[PDB]
Amino acid sequence: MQVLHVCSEMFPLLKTGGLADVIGALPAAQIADGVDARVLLPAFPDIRRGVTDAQVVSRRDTFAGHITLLFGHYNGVGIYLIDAPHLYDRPGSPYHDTNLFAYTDNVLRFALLGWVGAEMASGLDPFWRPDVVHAHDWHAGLAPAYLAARGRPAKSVFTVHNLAYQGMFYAHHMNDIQLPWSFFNIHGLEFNGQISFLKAGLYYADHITAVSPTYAREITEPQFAYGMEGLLQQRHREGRLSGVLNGVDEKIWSPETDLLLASRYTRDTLEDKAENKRQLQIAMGLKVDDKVPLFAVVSRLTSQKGLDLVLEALPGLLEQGGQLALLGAGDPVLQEGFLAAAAEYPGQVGVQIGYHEAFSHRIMGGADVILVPSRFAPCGLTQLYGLKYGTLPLVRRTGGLADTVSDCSLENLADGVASGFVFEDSNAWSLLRAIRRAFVLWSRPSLWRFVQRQAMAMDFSWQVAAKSYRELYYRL
Ligand SMILES: Nc1ncnc2c1ncn2[C@@H]1O[C@H](COP(=O)(O)OP(=O)(O)O)[C@@H](O)[C@H]1O
Ligand SMILES: O=S(=O)(O)C[C@H](O)CN1CCN(CCO)CC1
Ligand SMILES: OC[C@H]1O[C@H](O)[C@H](O)[C@@H](O)[C@@H]1O
Repeated sequence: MQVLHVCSEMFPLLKTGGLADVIGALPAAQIADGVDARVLLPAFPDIRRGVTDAQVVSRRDTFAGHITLLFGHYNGVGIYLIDAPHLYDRPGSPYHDTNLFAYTDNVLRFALLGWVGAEMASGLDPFWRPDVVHAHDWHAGLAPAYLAARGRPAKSVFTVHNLAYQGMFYAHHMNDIQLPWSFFNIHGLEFNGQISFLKAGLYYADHITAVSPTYAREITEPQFAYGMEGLLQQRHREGRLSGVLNGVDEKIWSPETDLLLASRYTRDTLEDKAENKRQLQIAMGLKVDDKVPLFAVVSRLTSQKGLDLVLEALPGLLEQGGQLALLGAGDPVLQEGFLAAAAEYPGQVGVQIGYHEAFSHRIMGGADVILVPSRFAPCGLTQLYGLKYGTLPLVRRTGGLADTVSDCSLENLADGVASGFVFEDSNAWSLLRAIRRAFVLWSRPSLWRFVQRQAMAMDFSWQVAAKSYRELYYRL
């Protein structure tokens, strides 16, 4: 079984969010579980520079101009790169320019991604051809469309990491992407009178997965599907929709071995976490106090993630004696809002606007609670990281958050399954109740410790995930 992942990011080479973490860890897990998995990425600068053994496989002309297909390895996994400098040789985000504007040629940049994914199924690489093309999110959404147009020389799965990103392009671009014009149909990649790459992936794939069992349910609903629910309901009925929960990469996210930490620690030596908290408080200008709960945010600052709710609840949190350590970027209103709170409440509110990989680890290893009040959450990796680091996740019950966190209810505590705090509704009052629950648990140190150790006992294994994907690939 040979599988090609088609995607736009991969940790540690290029990352804007959780998708990169997944691509950086799944393929190796699949190889251990007996599937020959390879990865296809655009040759973005940071990616090309990481793959130092990359060699030329072939050269082609395409509707978007020439590509050189390269192939190398990273961390033992086979990596293909689409070198097409006129499309991909630009710094920063795969998706937008430095002024945050989508590239005007995005339609070509990502259509080509899909095209090369499909072409691989027809011998683009004379030495290796995938049995399954595994496309991720809209970026790779055309892979299954090109495959369908070519008579399906390989089977395909399309994995939804997030349905809110639809890859919408004007219909006239049908002229530019070398697909049958008959594909521009509601039974095809048309969506509200435009081309949707997401629609294309959902429609043409042999099978669709989502990154958690609950999200796979949710996206058959209008409030999570944003118009796509009819296709997904039909695919569910056809048995062509399923959920497979993400793992966590233990090479990167383990307090036991995390080299980015002032102090490493384990489920049975949580006293060794204290130094991380102390240094986190110092680094952020917080009062150095071990009697007070430190709440953490590592997140995009947006409504999708519920960070407006955090801002609204902040006074309530401060009033009860908690601290906040926040790292993130997003809505300028929220950025400014949080900077204002840090200025207004120095010593209890520490804020850092921007993206900092290493600092996220120091927050994860030092905070007591991580706030993940997502409005929707296909998976929510930061919360799985919280569990592993014994920093209790405080989450809204939606998507993967609902699959993985157990509220500190009486029965969960009694059954020894409690592992964090869960609230229900997307408002500050609802959030504030969970926050109060955390203060109540904090006032009982031995119960807190009990819950920390259960949080750290939870396991999210990529090789277990690989086994589900394998079963799926063989059913296709
Ligand atoms: N400002 C930031 N600094 C460092 N890492 C961040 C920042 N914002 C998000 N991340 C990281 O991005 C990933 C987000 O994954 P996840 O929580 O599943 O959300 P999503 O898939 O929507 O990006 C996590 O690794 C998280 O730690
Ligand atoms: O907004 S864009 O469509 O231009 C950019 C992408 O959709 C960015 N992503 C990456 C993957 N995501 C979810 C999986 O981590 C968030 C959307
Ligand atoms: O965060 C970026 C945005 O992405 C999507 O468009 C969501 O619909 C929105 O809620 C979110 O804030």
